Amino acid sequence: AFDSTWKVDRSENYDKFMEKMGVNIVKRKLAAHDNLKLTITQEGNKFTVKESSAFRNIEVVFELGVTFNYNLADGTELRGTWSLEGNKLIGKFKRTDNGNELNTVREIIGDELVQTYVYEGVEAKRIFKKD
Ligand SMILES: CN(C)c1cccc2c(S(=O)(=O)NCCCCCCCCCCC(=O)O)cccc12
Ligand SMILES: [Mg+2]
Repeated sequence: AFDSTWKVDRSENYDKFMEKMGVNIVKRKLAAHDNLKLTITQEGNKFTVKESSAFRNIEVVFELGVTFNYNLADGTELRGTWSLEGNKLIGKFKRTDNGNELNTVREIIGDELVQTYVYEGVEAKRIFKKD
């Protein structure tokens, strides 16, 4: 369902989201153009996600509901879990620097992967299409 290669198509309020997350105006400008590709593979509860962008090419492996660490592109550490809630992946992370929650949701709406992000009151969306 999520299992596919997804290339970002458009985003909503992502600049304010990034600015709230502490991203400087130079990397925000770049990020508007990051060309984020997610390649998601699922086996039962074990997921592999290859994130490719104009910043980096990494692979993140996680299990549903097993807390893991993930470094953002500026080296900010997140600690948290992904879960399945009905049809959605639910991400509950905290930054380990200030403990503030970064909550996120992946859902398929039609043929788009829609990822919502919420951080300190600011909500953004990134929408992906199949490659
Ligand atoms: C290169 N630099 C400096 C950056 C560019 C653009 C955005 C950046 C964000 S951000 O917070 O605004 N956007 C990224 C948020 C990702 C949060 C998702 C957490 C879920 C972990 C994903 C693991 C997986 O793929 O399953 C944070 C830190 C650095 C950023
Ligand atoms: Mg992401």
